[PDB]
Amino acid sequence: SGFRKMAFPSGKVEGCMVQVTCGTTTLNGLWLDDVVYCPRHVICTSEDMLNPNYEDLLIRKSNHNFLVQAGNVQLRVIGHSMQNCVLKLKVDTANPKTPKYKFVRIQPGQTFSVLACYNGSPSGVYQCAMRPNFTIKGSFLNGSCGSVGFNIDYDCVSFCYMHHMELPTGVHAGTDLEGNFYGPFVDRQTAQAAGTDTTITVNVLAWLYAAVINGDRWFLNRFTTTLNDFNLVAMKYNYEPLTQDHVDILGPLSAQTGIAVLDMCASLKELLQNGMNGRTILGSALLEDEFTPFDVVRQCSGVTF
Amino acid sequence: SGFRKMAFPSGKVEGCMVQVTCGTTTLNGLWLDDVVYCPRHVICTSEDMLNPNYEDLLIRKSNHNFLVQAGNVQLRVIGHSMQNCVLKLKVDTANPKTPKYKFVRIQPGQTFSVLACYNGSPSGVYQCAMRPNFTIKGSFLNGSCGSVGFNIDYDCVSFCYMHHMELPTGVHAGTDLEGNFYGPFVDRQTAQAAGTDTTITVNVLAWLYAAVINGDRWFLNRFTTTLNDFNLVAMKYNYEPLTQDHVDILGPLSAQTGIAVLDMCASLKELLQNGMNGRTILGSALLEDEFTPFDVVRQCSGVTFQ
Ligand SMILES: *O=C(*)(*)(*)(C1(*)(*)(*)=C(*)(*)N(*)(*)=C(*)(*)C(*)(*)(*)(Br*)=C1(*)*)N1(*)(*)(*)C(*)(*)[C@@](*)(*)N(*)(*)(C(*)(*)(C2(*)(*)=[C@@](*)(*)[C]=[C@](*)(*)C(*)=C2*)C2(*)(*)(*)=C(*)C(*)=C(*)(*)(Cl*)[C@](*)(*)=[C@]2(*)*)[C](*)[C@@]1(*)*
Ligand SMILES: *O=C(*)(*)(*)(C1(*)(*)(*)=C(*)(*)N(*)(*)=C(*)(*)C(*)(*)(*)(Br*)=C1(*)*)N1(*)(*)(*)C(*)(*)[C@](*)(*)N(*)(*)(C(*)(*)(C2(*)(*)=[C@](*)(*)[C@@](*)(*)=C(*)(*)(*)[C@@](*)(*)=[C@]2(*)*)C2(*)(*)(*)=C(*)(*)[C@@](*)(*)=C(Cl*)C(*)=C2*)[C@@](*)(*)[C@@]1(*)*
Repeated sequence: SGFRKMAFPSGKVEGCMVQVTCGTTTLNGLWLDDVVYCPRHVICTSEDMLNPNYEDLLIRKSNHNFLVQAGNVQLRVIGHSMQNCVLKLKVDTANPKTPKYKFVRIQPGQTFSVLACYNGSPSGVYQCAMRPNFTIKGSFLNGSCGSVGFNIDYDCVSFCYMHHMELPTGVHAGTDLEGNFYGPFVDRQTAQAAGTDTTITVNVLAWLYAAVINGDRWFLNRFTTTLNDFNLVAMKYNYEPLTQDHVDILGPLSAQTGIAVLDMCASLKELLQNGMNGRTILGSALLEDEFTPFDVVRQCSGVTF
Repeated sequence: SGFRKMAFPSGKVEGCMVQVTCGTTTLNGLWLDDVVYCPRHVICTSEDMLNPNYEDLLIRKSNHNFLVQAGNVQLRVIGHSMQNCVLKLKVDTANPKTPKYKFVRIQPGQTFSVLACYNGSPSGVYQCAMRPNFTIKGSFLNGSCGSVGFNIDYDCVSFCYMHHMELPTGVHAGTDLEGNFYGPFVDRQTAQAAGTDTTITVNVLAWLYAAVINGDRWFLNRFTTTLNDFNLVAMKYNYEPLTQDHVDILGPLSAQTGIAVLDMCASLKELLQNGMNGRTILGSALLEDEFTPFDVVRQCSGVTFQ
């Protein structure tokens, strides 16, 4: 037993991370087959970022203006191109450790593992969720751009995020691996800001189910609630309303624990109205909302990769 | 910015995980050079586990009683021996994916990454801290024995934990890779339980520094204190004592915030004596003690402070 914020094994992704240098700027890139992907602002100087013309900036670059290092090995760049907000560098060597992979655009509420990298070298791995306001609450310092986020779907690495910048309020913005931003953000210096965030209700309920599975159930009560009555309480605490799709997604966890979903909702409602009374749930002194129902089943059943 | 519980990348350790089978039992082993390490209770039966004579049980077993599988490859066992509570199986093949490594024994308060494995294959990776009562609070299911904990420094893996069992309160017990149990737990069926735990003071201070760096500053007061006075407070509230070495290790965090270490101690003292008044710190309604000073420096200092 036990339940932890668990990242995917990162080995398959570590073998893909390289260092990309253009001018004075060094960041991270993703080496798959004979292409290296990285944020296109690597070609900008601090002056360009106020109002860049990326096409014009890229026409002035040559292949030899890009220095790509896989560990200590220099990779010869032989072509460069733009796709949306991503730069694609074609190299003369196919990554021999390219895993089975695909590129996926995820939705708010879905989780993934982030491999935080600096200078092409992986430093740490942690779980994140795509927030309702299309940001992520990660941990990133200068030099982290190009760090990627991913899931493992059976035998396939599903890349879903590449880091591009931190917004002034401390949250992080990036693109899918097609180069399109999540949310309304742009890779230039403007007056952009994230909208107000909300708590992912269905994920909190899944984590409460995880607690019951692992023998932590002090928060269960004898009350009932309707869906409509729960949602009015939820919306007052800046939780997102629970839809019938959300209720259905929690079916399997409800069946395994024997706790009806609306009975869990009545327990959550009292946690919101009265606090946790100095108690923890699964070691946490807060209501965790970055486990999906699928994350719970994956961890509690010991799926391997 | 941002502050998250972060594990080390697991790849160097994934390439070392194998499946070990003895009789009807299957668990995980660690394959380094030509040796496989795993918990010695793999040789036991349910009845043995009441009063196991491991020396006699090991003599009974022969090399061919152990099946070791690395992916789809069977490794031939050519010798076996015991070191404390770990079994060492000599195999006829050295692991080609052996990283640079060492075996280390950690102290309470130190953190490490755990790669939870089943049947020789990885499920996921998360961070753990050695509690003062020599347990850890992990995520381990049936079949997880032999999963290892580790730290990585540049290219060197320091293995510090091997998983052996779960205790009655849902916490976890294991050994270092020399087979020496953390704490007084034993690999036999016994009415054992984790003692009362305490809070790791230097880690709480590291975490309060991380909060300040990430803009959560309401708990800071105008007071200072001394190491001696603060340790009287720590003792009353079931906190570990704080040493001068701890003060030195917190230096980089004091420099990035401009808050002296003993000034932070006085702010923690006020939280312990007066409570948090329902406020959160980094989202948490209770003080967190599973981040070391090194863990916070790794996420917050960058090139500016060392
Ligand atoms: O480094 C970095 C970072 C990330 N994350 C977090 C942090 Br604290 C930091 N980065 C890099 C830089 N960027 C910028 C630039 C770019 C290029 C050039 C110059 C500058 C930006 C980006 C994007 C936008 Cl939209 C703006 C700005 C930042 C991030
Ligand atoms: O699997 C397992 C586990 C781990 N962790 C968590 C869980 Br839920 C589960 N395991 C295996 C088994 N074991 C036992 C013991 C140990 C130590 C002490 C006592 C008991 C056994 C072993 C061997 C035999 Cl033959 C039987 C039993 C636990 C852990």
